[PDB]
Amino acid sequence: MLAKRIDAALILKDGRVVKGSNFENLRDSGDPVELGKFYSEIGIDELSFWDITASVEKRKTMLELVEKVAEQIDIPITVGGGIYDFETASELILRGADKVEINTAAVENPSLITQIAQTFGSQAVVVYIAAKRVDGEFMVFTYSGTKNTGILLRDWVVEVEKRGAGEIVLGSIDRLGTKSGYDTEMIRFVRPLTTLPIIAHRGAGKTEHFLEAFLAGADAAKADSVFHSREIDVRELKEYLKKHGVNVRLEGLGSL
Amino acid sequence: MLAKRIDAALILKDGRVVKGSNFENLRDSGDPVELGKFYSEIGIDELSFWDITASVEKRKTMLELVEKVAEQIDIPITVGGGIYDFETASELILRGADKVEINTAAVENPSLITQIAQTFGSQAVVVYIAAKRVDGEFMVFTYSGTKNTGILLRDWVVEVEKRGAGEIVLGSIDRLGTKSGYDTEMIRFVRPLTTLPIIAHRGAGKTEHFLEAFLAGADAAKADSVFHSREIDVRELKEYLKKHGVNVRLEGLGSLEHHHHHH
Repeated sequence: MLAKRIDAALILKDGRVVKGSNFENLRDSGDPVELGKFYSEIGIDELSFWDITASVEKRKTMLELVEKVAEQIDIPITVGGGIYDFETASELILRGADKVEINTAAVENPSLITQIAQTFGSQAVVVYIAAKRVDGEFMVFTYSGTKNTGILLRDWVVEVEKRGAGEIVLGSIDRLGTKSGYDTEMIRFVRPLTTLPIIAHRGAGKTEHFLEAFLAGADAAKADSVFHSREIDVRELKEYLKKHGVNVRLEGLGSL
Repeated sequence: MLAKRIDAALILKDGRVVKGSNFENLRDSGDPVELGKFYSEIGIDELSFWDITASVEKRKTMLELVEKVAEQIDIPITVGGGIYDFETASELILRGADKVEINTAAVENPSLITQIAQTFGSQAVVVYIAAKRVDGEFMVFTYSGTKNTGILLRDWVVEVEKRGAGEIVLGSIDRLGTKSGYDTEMIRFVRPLTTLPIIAHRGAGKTEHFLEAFLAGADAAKADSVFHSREIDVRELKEYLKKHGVNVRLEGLGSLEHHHHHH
């Protein structure tokens, strides 16, 4: 695990990949597990399954989903999107999730971090932090990036490591749906504040953005639509990065 | 509307909490600084430090105490006692107090509310109203609730908001000493009479008493002996209230706890 990480996130509803995928080589462009296996074959280091299901069958779905996933995929799996207490987080990990991601419930009850960590280790705990520039300060947002909590990002980050979280995903609301690049200002702002691994998210549109994120000190880089749309090939992305001195794991590939 | 808040009040003499506390985890369970600090770390939302020292040989000493309290406590601080004029209140606010709590002075000079206010903004002004039933009438008492001032609560409540107070603590003398609940009849009588934060005091004896108070329209609930004695645990109180639909703050829970195992 000595390298920078390249993660692929998948947005799900009722067990389905939202807006699908541009991969016509597969059997099904909306099947989470098939897309997952595929990315794992070609170079993705970790996968994020982010459920926005809301139907009274949410729990059951994500649970059944993690059953098939751990069967067929061998790279670490993370799952998030409305996990609100230890019990829900526990049923997922026991089921096969290597890591559970929390955000809004963590912000409102930070003991939830410690609870999971106490049992499963910090390694099992991912905290997604969605932030936005507001009145000249970086501020924390909950409930799908809808609610301004009033909490400052530099304060939340320190509290997050103190409570025993294992890594932080830094999602810039200021980059939602943009293809101009990762929020490197934010990333460099957050780097001195914590010793945890920092996973960059939102803004990526071309291979150079990734090198930029890593220069700013990100330890990992998540993206979604730009992978599923085929705007950026993952192997090509890793080869580009390797060519320019970034430590990325190839030679676990050699699939050539 | 805001979250409902849980306040802890500490009574002090000569820099010590009168009757101490039952948290044996503390180095000195009678240290108001160590005790206030611990409370901020386990769930309490705001603190109150009430002095009943007599000799003002400790006025300068009380000032040195909110200094060290403000310095190390990261939640809102109310101070109260034998406070009788604008300079006694201002020095405390400037020493580090977030709010100052007045009673008998207020009634005897209502513009004292206004004086404190025109400088430090309304929010720094808490008016404690001690009321009880006289001939089937809510009446205001001063001098430690020992003097019937002749003033109706309903008239006093309203004037306190005109003068410019920041919030109101409603303390039922008809419940003093008892642990059979807040005076929820009294809270419901005052609710439509003002727009300020209403804080309930006197009577709390068990967790369901706090639910009751909030259903009455109180915005906060203050207590003392029942937390200090640990007859009610603050974490368990917050959790019960959340369980039954109350919007309370959970962010202070578990602050002192970690993900390791010390045997």
